[PDB]
Order: sequence, then C-alpha cells, then structure tokens
Amino acid sequence: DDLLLKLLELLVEQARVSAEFARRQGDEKMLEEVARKAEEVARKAEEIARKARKEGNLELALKALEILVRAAHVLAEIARERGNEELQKKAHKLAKEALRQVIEIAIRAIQEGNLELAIIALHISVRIAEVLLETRPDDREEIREQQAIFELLIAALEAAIRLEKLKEEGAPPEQIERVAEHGLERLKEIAKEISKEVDSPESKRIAYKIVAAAAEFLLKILAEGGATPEQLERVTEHALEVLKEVAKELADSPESVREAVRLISKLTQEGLKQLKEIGAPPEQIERVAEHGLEVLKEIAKYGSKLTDSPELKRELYRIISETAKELLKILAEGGATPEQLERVTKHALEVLKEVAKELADSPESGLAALAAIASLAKLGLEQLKEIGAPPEQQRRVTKAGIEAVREIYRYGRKLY
Amino acid sequence: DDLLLKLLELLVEQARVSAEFARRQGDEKMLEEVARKAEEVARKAEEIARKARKEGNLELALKALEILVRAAHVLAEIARERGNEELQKKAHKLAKEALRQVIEIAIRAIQEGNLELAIIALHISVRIAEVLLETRPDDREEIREQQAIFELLIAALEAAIRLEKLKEEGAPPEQIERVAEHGLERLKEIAKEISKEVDSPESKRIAYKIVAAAAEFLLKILAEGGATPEQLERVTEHALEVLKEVAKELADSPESVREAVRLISKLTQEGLKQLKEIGAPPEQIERVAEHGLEVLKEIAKYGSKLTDSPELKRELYRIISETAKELLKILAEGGATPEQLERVTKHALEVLKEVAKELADSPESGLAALAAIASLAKLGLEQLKEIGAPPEQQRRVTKAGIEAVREIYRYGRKLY
Amino acid sequence: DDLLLKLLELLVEQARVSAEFARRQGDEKMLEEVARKAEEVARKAEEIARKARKEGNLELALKALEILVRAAHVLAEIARERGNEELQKKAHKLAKEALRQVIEIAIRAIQEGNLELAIIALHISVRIAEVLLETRPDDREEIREQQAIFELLIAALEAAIRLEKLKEEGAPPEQIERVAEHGLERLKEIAKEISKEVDSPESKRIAYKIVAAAAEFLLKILAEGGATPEQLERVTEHALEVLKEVAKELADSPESVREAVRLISKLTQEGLKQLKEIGAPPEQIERVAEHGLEVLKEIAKYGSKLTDSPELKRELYRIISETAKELLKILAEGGATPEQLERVTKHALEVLKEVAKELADSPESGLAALAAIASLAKLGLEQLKEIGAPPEQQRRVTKAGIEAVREIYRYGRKLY
Repeated sequence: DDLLLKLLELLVEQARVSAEFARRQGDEKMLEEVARKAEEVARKAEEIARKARKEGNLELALKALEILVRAAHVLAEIARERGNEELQKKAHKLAKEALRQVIEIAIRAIQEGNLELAIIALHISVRIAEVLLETRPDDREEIREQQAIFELLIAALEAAIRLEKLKEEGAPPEQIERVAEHGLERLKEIAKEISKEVDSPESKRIAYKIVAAAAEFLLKILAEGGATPEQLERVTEHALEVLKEVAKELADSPESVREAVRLISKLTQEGLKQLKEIGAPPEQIERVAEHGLEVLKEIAKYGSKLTDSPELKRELYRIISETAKELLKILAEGGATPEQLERVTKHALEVLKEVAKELADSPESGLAALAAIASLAKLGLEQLKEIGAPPEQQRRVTKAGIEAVREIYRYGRKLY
Repeated sequence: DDLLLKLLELLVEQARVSAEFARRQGDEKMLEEVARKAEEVARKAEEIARKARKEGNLELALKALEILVRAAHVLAEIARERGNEELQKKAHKLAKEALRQVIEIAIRAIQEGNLELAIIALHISVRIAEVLLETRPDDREEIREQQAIFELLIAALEAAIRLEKLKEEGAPPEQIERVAEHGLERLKEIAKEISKEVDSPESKRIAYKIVAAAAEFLLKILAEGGATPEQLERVTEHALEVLKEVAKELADSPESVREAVRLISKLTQEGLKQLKEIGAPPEQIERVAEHGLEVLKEIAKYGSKLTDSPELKRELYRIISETAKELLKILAEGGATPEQLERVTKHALEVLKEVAKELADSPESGLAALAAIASLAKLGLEQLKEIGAPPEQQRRVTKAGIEAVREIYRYGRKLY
Repeated sequence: DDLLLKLLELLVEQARVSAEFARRQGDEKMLEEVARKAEEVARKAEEIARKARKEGNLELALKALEILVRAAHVLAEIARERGNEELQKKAHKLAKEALRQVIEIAIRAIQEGNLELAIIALHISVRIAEVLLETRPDDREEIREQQAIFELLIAALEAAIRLEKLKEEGAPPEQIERVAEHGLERLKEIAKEISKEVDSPESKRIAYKIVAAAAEFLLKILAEGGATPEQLERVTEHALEVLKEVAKELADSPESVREAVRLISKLTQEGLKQLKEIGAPPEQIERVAEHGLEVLKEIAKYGSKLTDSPELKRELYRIISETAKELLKILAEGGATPEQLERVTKHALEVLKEVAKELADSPESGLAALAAIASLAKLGLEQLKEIGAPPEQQRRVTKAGIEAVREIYRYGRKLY
C-alpha cells in the first residue's frame, strides 16, 4: 500500500507548488483545477484511510491523516484567497473529522499500549490544530477543547511513561501504587476541571473515554508488573471509585450513560480476568465482583435520574445482565465452588432486582426486565448444573429466582 | 562517501545562516566570501554527483542533487538581493542541468523498476521546481513544460503503482491487460496534448523517452507477472502503435528520429526477449518481428520525409540494419526453424531495400546501403550455416541477396 | 527513554501553537501560563540532559540538547513579542552553555571516531547559531567566535574524513602523512588567524582543545592505518611542534597552561602507546620521550612567566612528574633494557631539575619540587629493582638522584 500514500504526498505537494505558482501567475483556472485535484486527492486519501482503519494499521492511518492535513492546508490556502465558503466548510468539517479519527486512534494506541504511535498522532493533532487555527481562530472553545483533550492525553502519557519506566526499573510495588494513585487523582482533578470548562457532548464523551483508557492502561501495566493481587484489587477499587465520580460528573446523555456503563463493566471484567490469570484466592475475586456490581448499580441509578427512553433502559439492563453472565462465567472458569457461585448469583439477582425497581416504569419494560432476570437465573442454574451442585443449591437459587420474579411482578402490578 | 555530502549540507546551511547574519550586519565582504564558498561547495557537490552518476548509486546522486538545489537556493537568494546577474544565470543553468539529471534519474528509476527511488527522485524534482519557481517568476512556459513532464511522470506512476498492486493482488491477466491498455491510451492522448502544450525539442525528447519507459515498464512487469504470450503480443502491438503515433507527432529533428528508432528497437528487443524467456512458439515471435520491422520501416520513412542530413541517413540505415541483424540473431538464438529465419531475412532485406529507396541520394549512400544489405545477407547465411539448413535454402537466400543488390544497383544507376 | 523528551517536543509545539493563538486573541494570561510551562519544560529537559551526560549516551545527549535548543527557541520567540528581559537573559546564557556542551560532545565524538555524531552535533551547533542569531544579532563577536569554532571544526573534519577515506582506500602512508601534515599546518594557520580575531579565554581554550583533538585523531587513524613507526614518530614530532607553537600563541591565563600541558602529555602518552603496541625499537620510544619532555619544559618555561599561583606551579610540577612516571611505566612495559631505563631516567631527573630551576621561588615550592623528584627517584629505583638491574646500575642512578637533590638543595639554600 505505502506507494499510494507516497504518491498522494507527491501529488499534494505538487498541488501546493502548482497553487503557489498559480497564485504568482493569477491563473484562476489552474487554481480551480488544482482545487479539484486537491479534493480528489483528499477523497483518495479518505477512502484509503477507512480501509486502513478496517485493517488496523495505525501507521498508515496516521500517514493518511497527515496527507489529509496537507490536503486540507492546500484547500484552505485556496479557499482563503478565493473566499469560497463551501471549500472552507468542507475543510473545517474534514478537519473536525480528522480530529475525531486521530483522537480515536489515540485512544486505540493507548488501548494497544504503544505510546509512540499516540505521541506521533498527538503531533499530527497539533498539525490539525495549526490547520484549524488558520481555518477559524475565533472558535476559542474548539481550540480549548482540543487543548483540554491534549492536556488530558499528555497527563495520561506522563503517568504512562513514568509507570512504564518504574516497571522496567523494577521499582517496589509500594512506590508504584503511590504513583498510580497520584496519577488517578491528578487525572480525576484534571477531568473535573475539564468538566467545568466544556459543554460539547462529544468532547465530554471523548474525555470520559480517555479517562477510562487511562485507568485501563494503568491496570494493564500494573498487572504485567506482577504485583501481589491485594495491590491490584486496591488500585482497582480506587479506579472504579474515581471512574464512578468522573462518570457522575461527565455522564448526562443517552450515549454517555450507555458508554459509561460499557466502560466501567469492561474495566471491571478486565480486572477480574487479571485476578483470574494471577490465580488470586476466590474471596478477593468475589469482593471485586460485588464491589463492581454495587458501583454499576449506583451508576445505573445515577444515570436513570434524567431518563425518558425505555429503549435506553432496556439496553442498559441488557448490558447489566450481560455483565452478570460474564461475571458468573469468569467465576466458573476460575473453578469457584457452587457455594461461592450461589452467593454471587444471589447478589447479582438482588442487584438486577434493585436496578429493575429503579428503572422500570411500564409493563412492556417490566416483561423485558423480567425476561432478563429469568435468563440470568437460567444461566446461573446452568453453572450450578455444570459444577454438579447439590439439588438444595439448585432449589435455593430457583426459589430466590421465583421470589425476585414475584416481587418484580408485584411492582409490575403497581405499574400496570 | 556520505560524510562529505553531509559536510557540504552543513556548510550550505552555515552559508545560509552566515548570509542572514551578514545581511543583518551589512557585511558585503562576508557575502562575497560566503558566495565564493557556496559556489565552491556546489563545485565539490557537482563533481561528487557526476562520480555517483558514473558508479550508478541513485541515492547518492539524488542526495548530491538536493545539496546542489540547497546550494543553488542560497546562491540565488544572495544573488537576487545583490542584483548579481552572473550568479543568477549560473544558478538557473545549473538548476536546469539538475532538472535534466533528475529527469534522467527518474527515467532510470522507472527502468530499474524500484518505484520508491522514482518517488524520492520525484520529490527532489519538486524541490527543483520550488527553487526554479523562486528563480523564474517570468518563464511560466518552462515551468509549465516541467509541470507537463511531471504530470506525465505522475500518470506513468499511477499506471505503475496500480499495476504493481494489481499483480501483488494476483488479479486476472485480462483485467490487468484492460488496465494496461487504459494506462497506455491515457498516456498517449496526454502525450499528444503535451506535444501541443510544449515546444522545447529536448522537452519532447524527454516526453517520448518517458512514454517509451512507461511501455517498457508495463511490458516488464506484465512479463514478470507470468501473463500468457497472447497478452504480451496484444500489449506489444498496442505499445508499438502508441510509440508510432507519438513518434509521428514528435519526429521533427535528426536526433529525435535517431532516438525514436532506438527506442522502438529497444521495445522490440525487449518484446522478443520476453517471448524467448516465456518460451512462446516462434509463430508469435515472427509475427511480432514483422510488426516491429514494418513499424520501424514506416517510421524510418516518415522521419526521412522530415529530414535531409547525410550523416543522419547513414546512422539511420546503420541502426536499422543493426536492429534487423540483432532481431534475426535473437530469433536464431531462440532456436526457430530455418523457414522462419529465411522468411524474416527476406522481409528484412525488403525493409532495408525500401529504406534504401527512401534514403539513397548519392553513390556513397548507395554503397553504404549495399554494404549493410550484404552484411545482413552475411549474418543470415551465417545463421543458416550454424543451424545446418539444406543447401537449397542457403542458395535461395544468397539469390535473394543478389536480387536485392541488383535492385540497389538499378536504383543507383539513376544517380551514377 | 526518548518519549519523555518527545512529550517535551509536543509541549513545545503546543506552547508555540497556543502562543500564536493567544497572540491572535490577546490572551496575556495564556501567554503567562504557557511561558511558565515552557520554562518548566526546559527545566525537565535540562535535568534529563544532565542525566544523559552522566550516562554518556551521546545520541540521547544530542537529542536532549536539540530539544533544549527547541525549548529555548520557543521561550525566546515568546519573550521577543512580550519584551521580557529575564527570559532573553536565561535563553542567551542557556544557549551559550548548550554551545559549550555540544562542542565538548563534538570533541568527544572526534575521540570516539564515529564522525556522524560530530556531524549531528555540528547540525545542532548550526541550530544554536540560528537561535543565537534571532536572540541577539548585535552580539556579533559571539557569532564570529562560533563561526571560528565551526570553521576550525570544519577544517578538522575535512582532514578527518579525507584521512578516513584514504585509509579505507588503502593509500600509501607517505601520501596520508603529507595530507595530515598539510592538515596540521592549515589548522595552525587557521588557529593563528583565530588567535588574531578572538580575546575570550574560553574560546581559545576550546580552540586549542579542538586542535589537540585533531592531532590526536590524525595520530589514531594513521596508527590504525598500520603506518610504519618512523612515520608515526615524524607525525608525532610535527604534532608536538605545532601544539607547542599554537599553545605559545594562545596561552596568557592560568588554567590554559595546565590544560595545554595536560593535552601535550596526552598526545605524548598516545604516541608512546602506539610505539609500544606496534613493537617499535626502544630507540624511537626514547626519542619521543625526550622530544615530548623537551617541549613540555619549553611550555612550562613559557607558562612560568604568566602567573605567581603556587597551586598552579605545584600542579604543573605534579603533572610533569606524573608524565615522567607514566613514561617510565610504558618504557618498562615495553621490555626495554636497564641502559634505556638509566638513559631516560637521567633525562627525567635533568628535565625535572630544569623545571625546578625555572618554577621554584620559595622554601615550600622547593620542598614540593624535591618531594616530587624524590618520588620519581623512588619509582625509578622500583623499576630498576623490578627488572632486576645489577646493583651498580641501581647505585649509579641513585647517586645521580642524590646529586639532583643536591643541586635542588643548592637552589633551596638560596630560596630559604
């Protein structure tokens, strides 16, 4: 592929030189034709960039974005002197989209755990900032949002590199966890200040996603560092608590709540999977599971306060049920006893019951939630079946399931 | 070697920085001294560049050209603000020589087929264009000729990179052939429009060389791709036809014809070489040989109608005869039956006779043509002897030789 | 590692782009905040640069310096529009310190033989020159000193790369020596002209260090080139002689003598190491030893005119004695006869006596000179003991030592 990108660079640079020449000559027809070439080059680059995004070669994607930056610069240089607002609109929107895509790449680079790609991407984002700055210097809010995003990314990167070097240097876990907490606290404070600054929904969405990625990166490097599970658990709980606080600030929209749950659940699941891989005693696993479910429930409750969509409620509840199913599957893969599984299953059902009691407001949603509860009970009983649990355990869980179903039906009879 | 080039770079940059300083001081003596230093640095670079050209390291030559470009930039920048026309004339001429050399390198990069070298060369050609643009705001025509050349190189690269990828992807040879034709026909019509747009004989020479190289590359990549001989033959005809059409526009000077036939001969030689290498039946080879020879004949005629020089006529005859002799020698090395050898020998004698009938205007040119015909007969008889052909075939050939020589004398009898 | 500095690059770029935005907006508060941030970035960079200097990774050191120069550039670019003096004062001082450090690294890179590091250092020096030039274009003497240093480095590097090439080519050592001699003579004439231009003690100190390093490099490359010991000795004499000339021209301050002596001693040591490793006859070693000591005494004699510092005189005598001790150590490691040991030891005592006669001016300085020659006598006797020289040789040397002490006491009786 690289030849095509290099050709597009050659083309776009030629378009720049031809445009500077055409500006010296006053040739509006050449300017029009190179503007067409520049748009078509940008189209070729965009089409290739989506292909690179599909295949996951970040270097090519970033290079394609740099071509898009260069093409935007040429288009903007033309649009500036021509006064053509449709070119200015196109370039500005393309630059916004590039900023979005490079931010997504930056999040992905953090998620994959190589910081050099993120740094390069962030450099390209500063080029995007230069293009944006020449495009619209009066949108101080966009600039400041990009700066906030950048500042957060830099803060995350500073913690990331510091931690990565402490790991490579073989530092004592006590120093590491003090640094990690200081990182989380600083990130939280920065995010909290950013939440005072900004009002773009997408900026907040991005911000929380970055924070979540920063917590996940900490989790990854800390876990690869091989620290004793007690430290992993303590950092995890602090991270979940921070994530809950920062969500309680930043989340106030359909997508933000849905994504916040998706993130917190993902990070919970990841952390529990790390505890499973290190071979932690099930007591710690169960504490993380409960504390995670409690946090999730508190978030679900918080998010629900604004709500008017049964559809969002349905998907949220579905995600909560998927979370419970995943949690039980992790304990089962972890070789947990049926008595640990029933304790967890009971708490999970009780959380589901409480979350249904918060969320539910129609018979239709009541049925859907009930069906989810029932499906969880089915999977839970299927775990007890797979471990060959005594019939009393099966009866206990089944009765609890029936009782929860009955109580939710009593609430359903109040709603209907 | 590169350390010397690197010192020359930093010397150039120090000349730039010291020239900023000297302008800020008003130190005309320092400007004179650093201008001498920059000329001498350029002289070192020019000698090293010609050394690199002799050794065939394109990277060194290109880097040395970039040094020459940077050196020219500072020289021209000083000369412009000084009003020094001798330095301005030196810089423009040197930059034009650099443009020639980079174009030749770009053609060589197409010939060697590593398109990354062609990309790097093309990038340096953009740098040449930038310095030229800062040199000549007035000669927009020369700049536009360079742009046309660049656009042709770009078109060639679009075909080249498309084809390279299309064969990396292992596509149907027929789909490849449709793309290759679309490349050639687009290139040809572009070249025709370029032939209207430009007027420098050398620019047209360059353009034709590029077109020839584009066909040559397509042929080489297609043949290395293992496409069946029918595709090679079809493309070869189309390529010859293209070369013929563009030559019929461009054949306005002695060396233009000489080059045109040389390039047609090259394409023909590569054609037979690939048909030999793939193991095609001599049936295809002999058809292509006839095609190439008759195109050559019609071009040789056409160029002769546009021209008068005795030495050109002599050279054209010589080249045509050497071409025919080499093509017959290739067919004989290709192991074809004696029948194909005599068929081609007869056709070649007829071509040479027609060429004599077009060219000949002095007893000396008659004798030279006769001597060439005799040399062709000698080589033909030598190949019939080496394959051990029946004596009747040998006699048939020498009789045809005498008959041709008789007809040459019957023409010459009008002049003598 | 590098990523830390890359974050600093991002912060620098961000500081620039935000400061250009803040200049479009009139945001004095942002300018103040980013200026503080840029100073803190420079603080981070300075500490990292000290760490790199300690670890001796020159690639990192040069990277860190370049990024420091970038940080200085943005700091100055902000301070210029602000009209702030203290930032300009800081930047100018820091840039001079960076120039000093990069020059030291350039000397070290000449020592470590990979001239690409010296080229990168030289590139950074040109970047420093741009920063200095945009900082204070009226401080022309500093710029001209940097130019003199650059010119000297260029002269050295041109000889260096020429020798590297002739050595790699396998040129006859006589031609290499002719080139090296011409290099040294050219370097001396340059150093003379530099000494006619400059008056900064540090500039002369740097200059002489560079000259000494150039001779040292020439010696090392010629020795690696396998030249016969006679050529090494002839070059060594020319080197000592030219080092003496340039030292005498440049030196008018205390540490300059101490360093000059140290450098001459180093070049003497390196020469003796070559003759020892190649297995030269001790006759050549004894010539080099005498010639070095003779020159050292000429320099010590010259230097004695410049100051009354007792500490300096004691240091010079100390270094002279260390030189004699090292010379004996090398001669003994060379397996030379007790006759060579007495020949050299006698000269060593005598040149020490001359050095005492020139330098000493007090009872305390007499006792120091005495103490040193007595220490030399102790080592000399220890060498004659370790080689197992016959008691008569031990006694002959011991009496000569006592007589040197007697002569020193004859002077001591006039000093007290």
